[PDB]
Order: sequence, then structure tokens, then C-alpha cells
Amino acid sequence: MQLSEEQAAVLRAVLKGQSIFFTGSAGTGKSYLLKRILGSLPPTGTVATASTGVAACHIGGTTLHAFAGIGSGQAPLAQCVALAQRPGVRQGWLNCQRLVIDEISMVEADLFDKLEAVARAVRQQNKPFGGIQLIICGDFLQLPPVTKGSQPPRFCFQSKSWKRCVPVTLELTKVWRQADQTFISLLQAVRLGRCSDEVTRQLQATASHKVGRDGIVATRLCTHQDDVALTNERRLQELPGKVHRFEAMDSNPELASTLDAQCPVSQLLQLKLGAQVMLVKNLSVSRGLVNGARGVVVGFEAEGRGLPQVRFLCGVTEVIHADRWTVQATGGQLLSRQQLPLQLAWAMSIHKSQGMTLDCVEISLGRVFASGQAYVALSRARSLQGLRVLDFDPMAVRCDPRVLHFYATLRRGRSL
Amino acid sequence: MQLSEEQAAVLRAVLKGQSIFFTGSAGTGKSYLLKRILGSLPPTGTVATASTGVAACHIGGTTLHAFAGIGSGQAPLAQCVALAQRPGVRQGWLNCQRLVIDEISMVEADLFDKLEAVARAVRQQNKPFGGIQLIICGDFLQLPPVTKGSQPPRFCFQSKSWKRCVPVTLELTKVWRQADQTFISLLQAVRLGRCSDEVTRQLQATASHKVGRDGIVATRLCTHQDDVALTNERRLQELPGKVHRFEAMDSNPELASTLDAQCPVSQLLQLKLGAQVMLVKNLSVSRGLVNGARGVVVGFEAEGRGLPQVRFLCGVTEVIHADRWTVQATGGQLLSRQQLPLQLAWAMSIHKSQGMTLDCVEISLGRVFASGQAYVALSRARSLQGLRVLDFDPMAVRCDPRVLHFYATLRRGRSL
Ligand SMILES: Nc1ncnc2c1ncn2[C@@H]1O[C@H](COP(=O)(O)OP(=O)(O)NP(=O)(O)O)[C@@H](O)[C@H]1O
Ligand SMILES: Nc1ncnc2c1ncn2[C@@H]1O[C@H](COP(=O)(O)OP(=O)(O)NP(=O)(O)O)[C@@H](O)[C@H]1O
Ligand SMILES: [Br-]
Ligand SMILES: [Br-]
Ligand SMILES: [Br-]
Ligand SMILES: [Br-]
Ligand SMILES: [Br-]
Ligand SMILES: [Br-]
Ligand SMILES: [Br-]
Ligand SMILES: [Br-]
Ligand SMILES: [Br-]
Ligand SMILES: [Mg+2]
Ligand SMILES: [Mg+2]
Repeated sequence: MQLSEEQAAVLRAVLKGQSIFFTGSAGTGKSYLLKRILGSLPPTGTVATASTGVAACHIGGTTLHAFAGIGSGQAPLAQCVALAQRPGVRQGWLNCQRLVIDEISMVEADLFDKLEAVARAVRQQNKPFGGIQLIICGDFLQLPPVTKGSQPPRFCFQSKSWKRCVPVTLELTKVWRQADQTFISLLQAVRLGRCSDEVTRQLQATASHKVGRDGIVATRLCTHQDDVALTNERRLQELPGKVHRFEAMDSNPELASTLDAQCPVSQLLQLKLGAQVMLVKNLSVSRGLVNGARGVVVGFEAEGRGLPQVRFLCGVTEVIHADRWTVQATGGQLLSRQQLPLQLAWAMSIHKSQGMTLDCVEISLGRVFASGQAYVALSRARSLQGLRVLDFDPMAVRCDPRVLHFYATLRRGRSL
Repeated sequence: MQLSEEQAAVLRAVLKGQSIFFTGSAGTGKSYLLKRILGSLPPTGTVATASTGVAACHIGGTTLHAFAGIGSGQAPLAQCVALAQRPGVRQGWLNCQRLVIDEISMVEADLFDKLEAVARAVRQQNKPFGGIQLIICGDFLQLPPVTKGSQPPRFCFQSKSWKRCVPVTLELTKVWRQADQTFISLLQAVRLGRCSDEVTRQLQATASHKVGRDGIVATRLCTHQDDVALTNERRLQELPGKVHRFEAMDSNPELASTLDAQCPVSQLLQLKLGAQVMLVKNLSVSRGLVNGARGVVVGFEAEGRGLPQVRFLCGVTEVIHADRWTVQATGGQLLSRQQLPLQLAWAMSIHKSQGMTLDCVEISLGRVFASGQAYVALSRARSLQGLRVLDFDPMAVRCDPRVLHFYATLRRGRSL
């Protein structure tokens, strides 16, 4: 694809060796541009990471936690430095010339501070972040920071080292995920916490949307995985068909926990006729069989493993064959899982949707959400006709004042 | 694709739980059928192997050496059992219910005997091969057995435990790789050591073949990698263009040797305008961009890494982007390499062609070759007009008498 002028400016800064933060609304092509950046660089000395396993998958990277190799990051700095000096971990720190981080908004400032300090200590380079070229992107108006500790987290930009570490800031301002300017304008009002009467009426009108197709119902977006598991298990149980089982094969079952964070499929996949499923690997972009595609199980092959036949929203029916995930864990340890690329999809967490495009979703937005969380949910949908919002109330839409102040300081001095 | 009656009979035997050896000429779909078998089985308890790294890649498996975890296999049986009892190796032995082995002809009888004894000792199951369902294929009239020792190797069928371990034998007899019955008939005469006057005249006539296309020359097949390296290096040096470098990124540089056995690309790929290259990953079966495809470097992109533009024999010109190989080493350890899927291809070893289809080849066959080695070289070509044989003489075509006796015993009692 033709990069926009804005995307080309970011790639030019990266190839000049500039540390950069680039930002933009949901669906502006940040993660796409990271893939193009990675393609444009030598793989030696280039580390691709994201804040979360879900986001790391999108760019073929690892988690920032796995790269860093400092445990949780909560131990004292001396303990974290000793962990980073372990065989494998240390060579990763020493060999890293360029560190890509997607979905920065989930990285708390105290962790950024720890990583900056470990980088200097392991590399014995007394410069910001040990001299590593940082290539960071995300949207601070999307999912907020998380912490392995118990204190209220600070946004990454609050780190006293942030601006020294990413001195260049560029923006991507053209939304590609949604094609419809009416929906783009609605989403921007939500992102900024500006729900006019018109915006609220337009979101409430979606309560009547018939988002599915024959036999395909909406995926409910939920704030917590407990509620997702409960819903998917109950809806599967209620189907009359016999259960069909597909067991995953893992290279390292003792590290299942580490592999699950980054892999979107389960050790045990159970299906029935009528099961609502999400495809979680690109199979055929031309046929619309893409990551996030929704369908319904319409049959099982008679032969062999009895693989499922899935009809998708686009109208294509396909037998779904095995696939594989390889996850980079601590040091450079690699883990694999072989499984069908399907998950049950009556429900899905907002966190697990991070960075995805979806097209058949429902969400209840009648209570207080975390800063950015309602915006992330709404901005997954490719079009309004694939979105059903129940009980919408701008109480759900919250923007942390720290983030609005941050973006005002970013804007200061710019033409627009 | 519709399996033949013969292929379906092998898959039926496998799904009944029968240990089996299935055999056939070059290009009869043995490795294809193994992929279909693997697709029809649960991945848990199913181990995909081949005798060589080259052959393991074709089926997405590991080497038999890597799975077994007994070192070279030359140590005493007690030391081999202790090696197989290591953490990770032992669980692979205990968890294995079905063991697939492609290209069995390279497995010497003494190693088969050691593996059968290790299987019983580690699993504490006093039945052939520890009770593992064996799914074995190959062609004993192809590449002969190799040994990590210094004694003349025995063919795998000479093992005293061979027939007890694979009690069922089935054949695939329809060649698919070549479509031309003239060429199929010539190849069968070579396989059986039956070079009539007419067979030798037809092979000698190919000395005049123009096998290339504009700017594309034949890959010379060589018996030894020393001669391949020398030829590819000298031909690259002689080109006038500046050198372009592409350095691989390996998860584990300390196990490069382990990764190279299975990976068809180098740590350092050097290219020039005019370089003769082989694509070594499927990119587009649709457009003829398949494993083994030959082309010529016609340009380098101006942007980013300066990726190569390659024109292939089929007429397609494509920019060649990074790819990745993941290799399963001992005890479930996974290794990766990121590199462009190109190798220099003025020359290639016969051993590295094992199990491949090629389209643009030359071979000098005026020397004594190993049993099956001339047949393997000749049977890589999809068609005769992609093959140039220099100095052909039947002295090059040898069939080990042990193998002809084995196949006579296999045939005994059959209808045909
Ligand atoms: N230059 C471009 N022209 C057209 N489509 C583009 C371009 N760049 C990106 N896209 C498309 O934009 C869509 C969204 O890209 P993506 O990389 O997910 O954006 P993002 O900013 O990372 N989204 P999010 O993670 O939700 O904030 C993808 O389907 C791309 O195919
Ligand atoms: N049933 C089939 N119908 C048509 N083509 C087939 C069929 N089975 C296999 N093929 C084709 O046969 C070709 C050769 O298959 P392959 O699996 O390489 O054979 P092989 O017996 O393993 N060859 P070799 O390893 O050289 O002895 C492939 O291109 C397949 O596409
Ligand atoms: Br410049
Ligand atoms: Br609001
Ligand atoms: Br609906
Ligand atoms: Br979820
Ligand atoms: Br609600
Ligand atoms: Br001993
Ligand atoms: Br002969
Ligand atoms: Br010569
Ligand atoms: Br010769
Ligand atoms: Mg993204
Ligand atoms: Mg084969």
C-alpha cells in the first residue's frame, strides 16, 4: 500500500536513526506502519515489542516484559539489573540497537523508568535508555496504564525520562479502519470526551442495529475475562449438538501461562453445530478470512479429525485447518502451540480486542468505564452497521485529564 | 486435492492405528500424503520427523536425531538411554504415540536398532519400538544410508527388528511430479538400473537442452557441498555489480549448526544484479513462486533495506521480502532464523535437493555415483526440457543389490 505523507515522515525519521513517539486515533495505521518500519530495517539489532501479548501478535513481536527479562519489574532496581544480566537476557539488551514498542498507553511510567535505568546499567552506556533508538507508538486516549503493583499507575508520558528518550513526536491523523466519515466524526467526539446531543443520539440509535447474518450473532464486548468465559461456556452448553474436541499441542506445557498471554486460542477448543466463533489468523484477505472475522459452525467433516466447517459474515464457508503460534518468551526462548485458529465468540474482552478490527459487536455502555475504554470498544468496528450499543450514556466516556493536558502540550507549536 | 486409491489406502491404515511402511518412486506423493496424514491426526502424541533437516522442512517436522535426543547414536546403548532420559527428551519419548519418519532410506539399520531399544527402555513398554505406531515412508532406491560412525552402513530394512516394527507395507505407484509419460518411463528404467540403448540415447540427447530463460542459467547439481560453495562464490565474485548484504537474525547463534541442517538459507546472503537465486519458501503457488523456483536478481529497491527484485523462470518479477524458519531441536527447544528466502543457485548438492521439485538443472553423469544418487538427481526435474545431462554413461546408475532383493521380497505375493 501507498504510505500517506504522515506515515512516510515517521518512516523517514526512523531511517535517519531518530528516537520517536508517533501517535494517532484508532485505525490511523500505527501498527501497519510498525510492520513497514520493521520491513525497512535489518532484523539484527531490531527488537519488535508491544505492551501486551495481544498487541505483540499483531506485529509479530514479543511482549516488552519478555524482552526486558526483569521479572515483574516490582523488585528493587538492583534485583532487576541482576535479572537482566542472566544469560540470554543480557545479550538481548546488549544486541538491541532499535526497540519498537506498540500500544505504549498500557506501559506505566514507573516501569518505563525501571527499563530506562536497566538499559543504562546492562549496556554500561550513560545516555537515555542506554543509547537505544526508541520507536514507540500508541494512543494515550485508548487503554490506560496497568501495573504489577498496587499503586495508581502514571501514564508513560509522566516518566521524568519520557521526553529525553523520545525527543521527536509525529502524528497520524487519517482514519483508515472506518471508511464512513459520519462514523469517523462520531468516534473522534468520543475519543475527546465531547458527546454532544447529536453524538449521543447517533450512538443510542445503534441499539436497533441487526449486526448479524443468518445464524451469526454479535460478539458481546465485556470489561472482564470472567464474564467472557462464563458467557461463551453457557452459550456453548445450551446448544443441542454433540461436543467436538480439538486439543492443542504445546512445545512447552510448563510455560502455558506465558504462551496464553500472546496466543488467542485455548489448549482445549470445544465446538458444536451453531457455535459462534472468531477466526484468529489471517487465512485469505481476498476472501475476507482475516483475523477477527466472525462466523458460525455449520458442519464437521466426516473424515480424519472431523474439522469444523465455518460460514463467515462475508458469506464464505470454509473448513478450518490447524495452524501454529510461536511466542518469544524470556531471553530468546521460543514456545509453540498447534491448534485450530478459532475461539468462541459470543463474548470477548475489550483488552483482547486491543489493536483489532471487528465487524459484528455489541456493547452495553451505561456505566462508568476506565479512561479510553469505551472509545477502544467503539473504534474496533469497521462500520456502524456492525455495531450495536445498548444503554449508551456519556457517563461511560471518560478521558483522563492528564492525557488531555499531554495532547495539548503535543499540539502546542504545531500548525494544526 | 483428491487422494488416489493407493494414497487413501495408506491413510486408512494409519487411522486404523496400524504401523506401516509405504514406498514409491520419486514424485509419487509420499511426502504430500504425510502432510495429509498429519492433518488427519490429533497433534498431541503425533511426532513428525525425517531422516534429514532438508526432508524435515518439507513436512514441517524435526529431524529423527533431534526427536531421539541420544547424541550421535554411536555411544553405548546405556549412554544413549541416559541421554533420552534428560528432561524434555524423556517427555517427548513418553508422549509419542505416533512417529512419522520421511526419507527412511537415509536411516542406517544400526541406528534403527538403537532407537527401537531406546524406545522400549525409556517407555518401559516391552513391545516393538516401545509400542509407538510407526508411519514410515521413502524409497530405498533413492539416497542411501549414512552413518555417524566409520563402518559401511546397512539399509534400514536390514535391521532385525524392521519387519516386526512396520508389519504393513503399501505402495504408491503413480508419478505426479513429472506429467510426461516418456520422462516417467525413462526415470523408472534409471531407478531399476535398466538403461537400455534407447534410455541412454534419450538421456544423452538432453546434453543439447537450453534449460534457462533470458538471464537465467541452470543450477548445476553436485555431489559435495565443497564444490557447491566454491561455484556459487566464484560466479557471484565474477559479476560486476556492487555486493548487497542481508544478515540473518537468529534467536540462538550458539546453535547455528543445528539450525543450518534444517534451514535452506545462510546467516549472510550476498547478492548482485545477475545473481542466480533459488526461492526456498512457498510465496504464491498460484503464480509459480514455490520452493525450488529459479530466478535472477534484476534490481534492488532504492528504499529501506534495498530488497532484491527477482525475475523467475515462469516470467513473474517480484520483490523478495523477509521470511522466518523455526527449527525444533533436542527436547522441544525451538530456534528461529529471519532472512530472505533466497540461496545462490549456480550450484546445489544432490543431498540438499532431496524431496524437492526443480525446473532448471544440469548434471554431469559420467562418474560412478552412490546407489540411487543419479536417480535422485534426474527425478528432481518437473520435465525433460528443464534437464541437461552432460557426459551421461550408465556407469553412473547403480542400484545396491540388497535393495533390489528387498523390493523383490516386497513384491512377492502381490498381484502386480
Ligand atoms: N496508507 C494506508 N492506506 C490505506 N489503508 C491503510 C493505510 N495504512 C493503514 N491502513 C489500514 O488501516 C487499518 C488500521 O490499521 P492499524 O495498523 O490497525 O491502525 P492502528 O492505528 O494501529 N489502530 P489501533 O491499534 O486500534 O489504534 C488497516 O486495515 C490497514 O490496512
Ligand atoms: N493425489 C494427487 N494428485 C495429484 N498430484 C498429487 C497427488 N499427490 C501428490 N501430488 C503431487 O505430487 C508431487 C510430488 O509429491 P511429493 O510429496 O514430493 O512426492 P514424493 O513421493 O515425496 N517425492 P520424493 O520425495 O522425491 O520421493 C507434488 O507436487 C504434489 O502436488
Ligand atoms: Br535527512
Ligand atoms: Br462526553
Ligand atoms: Br443481529
Ligand atoms: Br476475551
Ligand atoms: Br452498561
Ligand atoms: Br556405557
Ligand atoms: Br544400467
Ligand atoms: Br567434466
Ligand atoms: Br561426471
Ligand atoms: Mg494498533
Ligand atoms: Mg518426498
